[PDB]
Amino acid sequence: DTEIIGGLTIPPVVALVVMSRFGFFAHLLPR
Repeated sequence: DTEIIGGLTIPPVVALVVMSRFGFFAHLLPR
Protein backbone atom coordinates (compact mmCIF):
# COMPACT_ATOMS: atom_id res chain seq x y z
CA ASP A 1 0.00 0.00 0.00
CA THR A 2 2.25 2.85 -1.23
CA GLU A 3 0.88 5.15 -3.98
CA ILE A 4 2.60 8.43 -3.01
CA ILE A 5 4.63 7.47 0.11
CA GLY A 6 7.36 4.88 -0.58
CA GLY A 7 10.00 4.92 2.20
CA LEU A 8 10.85 8.31 3.79
CA THR A 9 11.93 6.68 7.11
CA ILE A 10 15.70 6.78 6.46
CA PRO A 11 18.64 8.23 8.44
CA PRO A 12 20.55 11.40 7.47
CA VAL A 13 23.64 9.32 6.52
CA VAL A 14 21.64 7.46 3.81
CA ALA A 15 19.95 10.62 2.44
CA LEU A 16 23.38 12.36 2.38
CA VAL A 17 24.89 9.53 0.25
CA VAL A 18 21.95 9.83 -2.21
CA MET A 19 22.27 13.64 -2.58
CA SER A 20 26.05 13.48 -3.28
CA ARG A 21 25.52 10.70 -5.88
CA PHE A 22 22.97 12.86 -7.78
CA GLY A 23 25.38 15.86 -7.92
CA PHE A 24 28.21 13.48 -8.94
CA PHE A 25 26.53 12.36 -12.21
CA ALA A 26 25.33 15.96 -12.82
CA HIS A 27 28.94 17.28 -12.68
CA LEU A 28 30.64 14.19 -14.21
CA LEU A 29 28.03 13.83 -17.03
CA PRO A 30 28.25 11.18 -19.77
CA ARG A 31 31.93 11.87 -20.62
